[PDB]
Amino acid sequence: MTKIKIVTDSSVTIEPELVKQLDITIVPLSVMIDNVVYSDADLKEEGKFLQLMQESKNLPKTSQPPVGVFAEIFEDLCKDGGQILAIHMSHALSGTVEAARQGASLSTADVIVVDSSFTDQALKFQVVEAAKLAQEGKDMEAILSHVEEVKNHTELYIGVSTLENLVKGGRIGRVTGLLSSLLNIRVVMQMKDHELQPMVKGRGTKTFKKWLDELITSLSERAVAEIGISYSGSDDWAKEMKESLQAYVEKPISVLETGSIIQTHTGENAWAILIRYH
Ligand SMILES: CCCCCCCC/C=C\CCCCCCCC(=O)O
Ligand code: NA
Repeated sequence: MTKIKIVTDSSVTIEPELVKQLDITIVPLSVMIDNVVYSDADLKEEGKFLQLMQESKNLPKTSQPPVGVFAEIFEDLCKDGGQILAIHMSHALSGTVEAARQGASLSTADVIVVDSSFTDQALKFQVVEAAKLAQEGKDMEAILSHVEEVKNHTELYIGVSTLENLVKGGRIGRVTGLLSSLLNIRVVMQMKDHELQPMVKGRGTKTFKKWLDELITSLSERAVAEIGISYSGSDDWAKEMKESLQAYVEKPISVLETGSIIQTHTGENAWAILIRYH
């Protein structure tokens, strides 16, 4: 057969050892910082991108991987005679997945391309479950079906402390019915069917804590398989959320600094709660 090979993009937020252990291939996005282009692959060191974005003259600008890079990576991976499954961030956030579709079509490899409908650790849940099944030698049908199951049992919540990065990066366009006369405000959103749906907005310092208490109430009678927490800036608030959420899931919670691609659009002092239910 040769086992199926899993591909994703560098919007995935994941422990780096897990990438190697499950033979996942990560296609890097890039980001321009004061007119200098960096590969996302060189911005994974804790706090490194944060510090560049804090000091850069210009707001950074993110870029999807080229069609051609996807085609070239798919060609090298299929030399073993295997199929490829590429799982990518939402088409609503990035052209990445369309680039993978074009790349697949240009390559001679047998390549299936799936839109995760998410990013960050929610994309991680799909990718990791795909790679686990791949390495057990499951076929493409079985992998796709289980990955869909993971997706359909996943929720993504995000909190931002400013809207300026979302406005300047354009992804404010995917936020449905948010009215704010202020950019410097705290907002919690749910990413649902490729839209960012606002759940609450507030200037005050308890906006996130109050929202969290409502989340925890709702988790009373859910069976939770995994919780991941991601953050930009310092991890203080993320660690506090972990303390209250860990009681609700057996598996230890991964608390991870999000990547440069997401930090560019969220700004500092953002966070995410990624939940996969049984
Ligand atoms: C703080 C961690 C947040 C994790 C959840 C992110 C949810 C989606 C919201 C904002 C990020 C948007 C990222 C857009 C990247 C585009 C890349 C490109 O094609 O240039
Ligand atoms: Na092909």
